[PDB]
Amino acid sequence: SNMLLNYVPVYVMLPLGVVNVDNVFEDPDGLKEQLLQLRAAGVDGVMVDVWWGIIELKGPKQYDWRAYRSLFQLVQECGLTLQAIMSFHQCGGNVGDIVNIPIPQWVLDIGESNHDIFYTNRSGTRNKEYLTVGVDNEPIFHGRTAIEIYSDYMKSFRENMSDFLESGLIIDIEVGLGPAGELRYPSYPQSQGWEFPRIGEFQCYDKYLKADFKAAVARAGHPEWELPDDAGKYNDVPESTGFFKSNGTYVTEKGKFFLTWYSNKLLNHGDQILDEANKAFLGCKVKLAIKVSGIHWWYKVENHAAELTAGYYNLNDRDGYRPIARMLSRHHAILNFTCLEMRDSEQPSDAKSGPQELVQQVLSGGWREDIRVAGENALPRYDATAYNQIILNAKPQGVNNNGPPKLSMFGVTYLRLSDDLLQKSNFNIFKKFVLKMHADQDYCANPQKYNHAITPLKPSAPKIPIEVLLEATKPTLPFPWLPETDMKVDG
Ligand SMILES: OC[C@H]1O[C@@H]2O[C@H]3[C@H](O)[C@@H](O)[C@@H](O[C@H]4[C@H](O)[C@@H](O)[C@@H](O[C@H]5[C@H](O)[C@@H](O)[C@@H](O[C@H]6[C@H](O)[C@@H](O)[C@@H](O[C@H]7[C@H](O)[C@@H](O)[C@@H](O[C@H]1[C@H](O)[C@H]2O)O[C@@H]7CO)O[C@@H]6CO)O[C@@H]5CO)O[C@@H]4CO)O[C@@H]3CO
Repeated sequence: SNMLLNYVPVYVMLPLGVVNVDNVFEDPDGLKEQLLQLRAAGVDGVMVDVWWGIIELKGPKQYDWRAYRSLFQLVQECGLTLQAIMSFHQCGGNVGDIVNIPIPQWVLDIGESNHDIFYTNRSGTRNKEYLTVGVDNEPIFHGRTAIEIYSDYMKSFRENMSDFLESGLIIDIEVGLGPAGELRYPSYPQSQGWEFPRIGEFQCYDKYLKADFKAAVARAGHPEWELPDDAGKYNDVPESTGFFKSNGTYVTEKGKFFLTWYSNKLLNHGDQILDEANKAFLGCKVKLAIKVSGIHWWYKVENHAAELTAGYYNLNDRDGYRPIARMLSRHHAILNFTCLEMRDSEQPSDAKSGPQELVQQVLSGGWREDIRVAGENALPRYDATAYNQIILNAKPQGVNNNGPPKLSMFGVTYLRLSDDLLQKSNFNIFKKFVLKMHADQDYCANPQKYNHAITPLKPSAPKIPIEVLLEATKPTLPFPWLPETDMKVDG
């Protein structure tokens, strides 16, 4: 017993591009001042993208870890821990983007002659942010499969960073699984014109995923079934489409077959690469983590359109998040849910948005499957009402004065370190959010004091067959949330 058993750690994402496209850590001195500000405020650690496109730029297995070694060196000197993201995706690239980091140019050159390695919508547009799950086991990248590329990157990371791993700097390894490092399809690409609150588009039209679907429907006894031709366009509203309207194609046997195939592609993608990540970090004192997106728009209508096009097959009578938490339990991994601050009342009504009940459904699913749940805010916020919503989600039933809370999140990573955060009046409110996350205790350098000790990563438990995974689609009632935190930052 102790209020310290109530402590939930706070981490801060580092600036995008802190080491740049040229693999140079540009300004150790500037980062250093900022990192020391963060250490004085009581922040437990930081999070950084380890961009595949910077490190394996020159060619297959041509890795240069030097600028990231210097960055981890400086973080360790500032007394902070680190969450490392194995970022196999593109950063930025659209209008007025601050940073643009693509994937390896050598992979991009293969895609010049085989455009089907990228995610593709019905119109034939290639999204180059991430390699389609269709080429995961295709040996077409100079003799390697895309999962062997990801596996090798993680093994080289473990060998060349083993002194930071052995010294306990790195708290967890987040492994990037899609666009923006999240396990999902690129269904809402800003770059292709999408604008909130639109339903997005299915991204299964590359030749590998289409050839896969057609063989599957032929085996289910319906060889004549096709991919959606009536789901509309990025910016539609669902009732405007044949697929998502009342009694439309999604409710059909053909539509339910497609939606089960499409969302299952992500579960097996997630499970095979995390199989690799557990081999690469076996024995290290690190926890594995993945990022799931919070797609709250259209959550309040029956068709949950934006979630379905993203690959999350979540309906009111079908839980599409607790199969992901179940799959994560054999790898002993954490579910990092990337949206934690929004309130429904902040949403335009015509978006039919349910941020607060999407969170209660995803975190209750994880704690029910007995995994650890972490999260991030989705958009930069500096105000107390955002911060008080993060703290309510961090500990849904308040502080337990008498022991550990029944329910608590494993960590929260705040989106971005910026000069704005550090502005004097903003930083004084961030300091109080850190205090309340810590349940009013000072920062605690030793995690074991607050029951966060990290053990050497055990080997993955056995494969869970997809029929036992999909049993977790049975809808359950969420655990109860307090209406408001008992540890307010105070407006
Ligand atoms: O590069 C863009 C953006 O990318 C990443 O954000 C994700 C986000 O994490 C996802 O959840 C999703 O976001 C949805 C929201 O969930 C949804 O509510 C809606 O958001 C509206 C906001 O609610 C509304 O306030 C307003 O947003 C403002 C915003 O408050 C401003 O701060 C400013 O936003 C910029 C950010 O400040 C900047 O960091 C960057 O954001 C990244 C983000 O860091 C990253 O996590 O760019 C944005 C855009 O300029 O301006 C906006 C208004 O322009 O309006 C939005 C709707 O326009 O919609 C978003 C998606 O639009 O998806 C994003 C994108 O992948």
